[PDB]
Formats: sequence, structure tokens, C-alpha cells
Amino acid sequence: MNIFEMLRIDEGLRLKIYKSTEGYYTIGIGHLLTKSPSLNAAKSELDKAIGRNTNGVITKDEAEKLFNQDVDAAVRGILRNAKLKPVYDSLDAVRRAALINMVFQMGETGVAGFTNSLRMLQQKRWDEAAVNLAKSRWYNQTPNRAKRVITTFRTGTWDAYKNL
Ligand SMILES: [Cl-]
Ligand SMILES: [Cl-]
Repeated sequence: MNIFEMLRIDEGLRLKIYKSTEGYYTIGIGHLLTKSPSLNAAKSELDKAIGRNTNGVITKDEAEKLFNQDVDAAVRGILRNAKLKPVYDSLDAVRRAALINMVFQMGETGVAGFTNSLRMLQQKRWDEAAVNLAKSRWYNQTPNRAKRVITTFRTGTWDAYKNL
């Protein structure tokens, strides 16, 4: 298992614009287009991202290209973040994949706000961190996905994703 397969399981794959769990226009493998309520605004963002007149439909290769760019940006956002970087550098490979997932879902800024959980992760207090992470809107809004990521941080294995 790897970050790619992991997030592809968490986000799924859709070739037409759709509304995410937060009601924002998205496409492909969780690629957010815009927070605006306007479909046109989303189709515009989409064409600009793809470099062609899409008409709200992309191919599989194009989704995958957006995905590669997004994973990359997530890693780089972590590395450039003074609050995230140290955490990331202290973890093992599996847990690093769990931090990337959160950053991809919620943005570098949202993740840097889990101050207490970040400290526990850094301290390698797995069970405590797992409990702290669960006390969040994140966990209450998307509990199944949050559980998979939390389990990952807790056990350092891919068990929550084996089966999927
Ligand atoms: Cl883009
Ligand atoms: Cl969920």
C-alpha cells in the first residue's frame, strides 16, 4: 500500500464535477475546484487546471495527473511548514502517509491547527494522539475516513486499508 493507493481509496475517482462532502465542486480524485457556489466558476477553474475546454468532464489520465500534482503539493506544503515539518520528519513511513492524507483533505493550515495531537505524535504517544485526534469536527463529519487515518497513526500499519 502507498499514499497513492491510500488516498485513492479515501477519495474515490469521479470524472464529472461533483459536490464533495462539504458541498464544494470537485473532480477526479478529490481535486477541489472551488468553494464557490457557482458551477460556472467551477467549470472555469476546471478548464484552467486541465488546459482545455472540458465541459465538466475529464479523462482518467487527466484525473491522475491532477492527483500526482496534488500529492506532490501536499508533501511540499508539509515540508515548508514550520509546524508540520518536524512532525513529519519524526515519523516512520506509514505514519507519514497518514499526515499527508490529512493535509490533502484539509490543507496545511487546518492540519497545523491540531497542535496538541501534533505534539503527541511527535512524542510517539500513539494512543493518546488517537484519542485527541477524534475530538474534532473532522472526525465527527467524516468518521469512517477519520477512523482509518487515526488507526494508521495508532498502529503504524496499513491494516485499516487492507480489504478496501
Ligand atoms: Cl491545478
Ligand atoms: Cl467518512
